[PDB]
Amino acid sequence: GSSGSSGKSLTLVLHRDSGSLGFNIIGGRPSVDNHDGSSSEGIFVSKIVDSGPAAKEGGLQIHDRIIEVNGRDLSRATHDQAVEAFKTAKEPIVVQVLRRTSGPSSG
Repeated sequence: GSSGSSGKSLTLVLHRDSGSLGFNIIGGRPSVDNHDGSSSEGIFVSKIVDSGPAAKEGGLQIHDRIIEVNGRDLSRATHDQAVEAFKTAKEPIVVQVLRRTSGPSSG
């Protein structure tokens, strides 16, 4: 068989309190430099509104890489897309993040 590789994937349901998922994302730079070094973009959480439905029931976690949102892949998407995704996203919004092992270091 073949299923998995590293890290773990969790699901989180996000909602919209009012044009505010209740958090912020980072990544996606408007620079398409020739392929050589750092390439591809990523969507991560740098902020999270407590009072927001993202921190409330959302389940999100500051410094978390979004894998999918409402079924929309944003792993290689940009803030623009991510934003739009979460914007055009409907509740409940099924989001997935990639979190390392449950217990990092220290057996």
